Amino acid sequence: QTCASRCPRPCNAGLCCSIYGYCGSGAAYCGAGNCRCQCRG
Repeated sequence: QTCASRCPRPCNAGLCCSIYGYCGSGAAYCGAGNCRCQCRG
């Protein structure tokens, strides 16, 4: 709901922020274009 607001470190290590407005993993959340933050590492 406010991940982008807590960027570039909205969540902890291991998870990535999805443009949809939610953290997660894999490509769905940490994919090229489908990630708002935590895409580089």
